[PDB]
Amino acid sequence: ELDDEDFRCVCNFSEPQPDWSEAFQCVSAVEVEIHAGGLNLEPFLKRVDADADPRQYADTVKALRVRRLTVGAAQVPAQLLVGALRVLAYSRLKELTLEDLKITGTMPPLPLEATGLALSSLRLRNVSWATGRSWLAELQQWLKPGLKVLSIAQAHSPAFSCEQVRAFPALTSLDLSDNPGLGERGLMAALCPHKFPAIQNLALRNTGMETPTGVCAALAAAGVQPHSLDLSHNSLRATVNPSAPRCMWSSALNSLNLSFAGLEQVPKGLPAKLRVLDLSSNRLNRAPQPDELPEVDNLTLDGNPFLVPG
Repeated sequence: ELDDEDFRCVCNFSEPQPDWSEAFQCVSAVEVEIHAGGLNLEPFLKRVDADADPRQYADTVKALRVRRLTVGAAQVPAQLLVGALRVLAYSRLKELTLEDLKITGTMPPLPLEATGLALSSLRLRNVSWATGRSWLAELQQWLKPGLKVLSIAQAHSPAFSCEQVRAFPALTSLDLSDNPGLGERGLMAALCPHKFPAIQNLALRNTGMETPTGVCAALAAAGVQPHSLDLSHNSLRATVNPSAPRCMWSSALNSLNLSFAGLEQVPKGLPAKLRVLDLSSNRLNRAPQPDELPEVDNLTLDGNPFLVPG
């Protein structure tokens, strides 16, 4: 129905003919989600097809403290989803989240200038599109340049056309977690070069990769200098497998996470400088030799087979 305790919403639906009208209960709330449970929004056409600024559907959102939006079950044609994006451009919204959708149709070109919105931390999970090879680039046309955080999880044909993608001036973080099929090569063809110029925190979790050395080379090969870096869910190994004449580790690279993995012994290509190094829940063997350890700063360790006896 619509349960909220003075700080959220849900609008958990499922019925064969959703009476969305109750939605207005959780208006002007900061956090808000709109479930739908395997819905087909293809007969739902109205209203948004005379969408922008009238004398009725425009100033109602001149200031509507809804900063965090989630829309996680429906199936939206692109002809309208963009509509929802456009109206909100007026409003005060920052984080947008699509989850388990399926965009159909084909996305329309934009008339005037940047009618888009100042999205802050746009996230994506299991969302499928139309012109699959190019969905971000097309979607960018309705986002304001100011973007801080990108999380992209799940897909079908992971790739995107990193060639008409524009700017990303300040994409601070970047999360490509939960894509068990990205890989070190898929990675280089993920973060387009001379694009994503400024990347601080950087999550690359369960993307099904192996050794760090490849990642060291791949980021240098690409064109990024990360700060934090998360790998907390891969099948990691330990070798000198080609190549590493001197793995050009990104100097100012900092906080590294290697928790929860098939980590056998500590690998190679570990820069001697960090800030924080997490590593719990591993399958390790005693020694902290310089042959198997860079100078830490502070290592949180709560799992591991060191805290084993019992």
